[PDB]
This record gives sequence, structure tokens and C-alpha cells, in this order.
Amino acid sequence: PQITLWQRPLVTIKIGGQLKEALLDTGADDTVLEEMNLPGRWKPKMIGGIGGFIKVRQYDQILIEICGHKAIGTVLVGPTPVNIIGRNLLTQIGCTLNF
Amino acid sequence: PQITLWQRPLVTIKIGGQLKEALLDTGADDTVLEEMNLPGRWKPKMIGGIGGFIKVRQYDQILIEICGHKAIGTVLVGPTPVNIIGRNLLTQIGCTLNF
Ligand SMILES: COC(=O)N[C@H](C(=O)N[C@@H](C)CCC[C@@H](C=O)N(CCC(C)C)S(=O)(=O)c1ccc(N)cc1)C(c1ccccc1)c1ccccc1
Ligand SMILES: [Cl-]
Ligand SMILES: [Cl-]
Ligand SMILES: [Cl-]
Repeated sequence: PQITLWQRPLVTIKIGGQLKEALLDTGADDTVLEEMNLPGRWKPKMIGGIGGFIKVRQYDQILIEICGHKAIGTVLVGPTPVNIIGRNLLTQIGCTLNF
Repeated sequence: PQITLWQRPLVTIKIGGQLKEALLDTGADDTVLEEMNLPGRWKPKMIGGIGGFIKVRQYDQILIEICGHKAIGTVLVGPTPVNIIGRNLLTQIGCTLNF
């Protein structure tokens, strides 16, 4: 699809068999989701935001479907204001910016 | 142009007679620039997200040139770790997400 930016570019994602709403975020290097259960082990990660840095849990090789496109990659879990799909998965789904 | 997301989508902007590098950020509601001077009236504002909130100065009706496309809009100025072009100005240059 082609998504304009007059409103937040919110899409439905599917992860662990559940639907969530998430923001397609070209400013985010990484995908970060609100607290949830994910399978497997996690590793520590620090990410920097507008307000400073936070600690998050890093899960690798996680299956996630984004606006109907399947991806398998790194998902960080922690105290984010909204679920955010970052460049690590935007590239998997073939997303570009155009003007 | 078509800008891929393999790397941060950084472009050159011109604002207040200064050339700067800024991030095209579909996740950002607002445009936020590192500390700089701008003409005219401003009011304080808090903007938030990952990490928490920061206080910024809000300047309205500011001329900006983004990757050679002229726009006008609100520019926030404050302690952001990176110059961000948000949706308020992305729309004006006709920027879309495509996949
Ligand atoms: C008054 O209105 C607001 O304050 N709106 C919020 C908003 O747009 N804020 C933007 C001006 C500023 C944050 C834009 C945002 C993404 O690239 N970031 C900046 C880019 C990095 C590289 C510096 S960020 O918050 O630091 C970030 C960093 C890393 C990662 N993985 C994800 C996000 C907005 C938000 C949108 C997206 C991410 C974080 C916050 C928000 C939503 C819900 C509740 C509170 C605030
Ligand atoms: Cl990944
Ligand atoms: Cl505006
Ligand atoms: Cl349009």
C-alpha cells in the first residue's frame, strides 16, 4: 500500500497469535513493543529515545506479521508509549519513503 | 526520490539560513530540532516518547526546505539527540510510506 502521513501510520500486526496496533516508524532503528510474553531467551539492550535511554528485553528471530506481510526478526520489549515497528522490520516488508 | 530504510533516512534541510542533517521520521508527530535560534514568537511545550518527556520551544509558521522541497509549519527546538522531521512537515512535501 501507499500510506500518507496526515494521521499516525498505525497498522495491525500479528504476534504470538494476537493482533495489536503498531506505528510504522522510519525514525526508529529497532522494533519496540509494549510489555508482552514472548518465547525463548532474551538479552539486554539499551535504546535511546527523545526523553533519554531505557532498558528493554531483546528477543531474536520472532515471527511477526505487519499489515499482512510476514517478518522474522528482533523484537524489543519494554516501556514504550506505543508499539513501534522500526527499520529492522520495515526493510523486511519492503518499505520505502517516497516523495 | 525513493529512500530506502537499510540506513537511517537522513536528508539535508535548510532552516533559518543554516544547512543541517535531519531524520525523516514517520513515527514523530512533530518536527524537533537540536538547539538553535529561530525568528519570532515561541511558547513552551512538552513532548514525549521513549525515555520520557523533554521541554522544547514551539515556533509556528517556520519556513523549511527539506531535500529541496519547501514547507512551512511548526518547529520544536530542544534537547533531542537527533534532528527529526516529523509528520507535520513530511505531509507538506508529499512523503508517503510504500510497500
Ligand atoms: C505531544 O505529542 C507527543 O509528545 N507525541 C509523541 C511523538 O510523536 N514524539 C516525537 C515528536 C519524538 C519522538 C520520535 C521517536 C520515533 O521515531 N523517537 C526519536 C528517534 C530517535 C532516533 C531519537 S524515540 O521516541 O527517541 C525512539 C527511539 C528508538 C526507538 N526504537 C523508538 C523510538 C508520541 C511518540 C511517537 C512515537 C514514538 C514515541 C513517542 C507519543 C505517543 C503516545 C504517547 C505519548 C507520546
Ligand atoms: Cl531483525
Ligand atoms: Cl505544523
Ligand atoms: Cl496527500
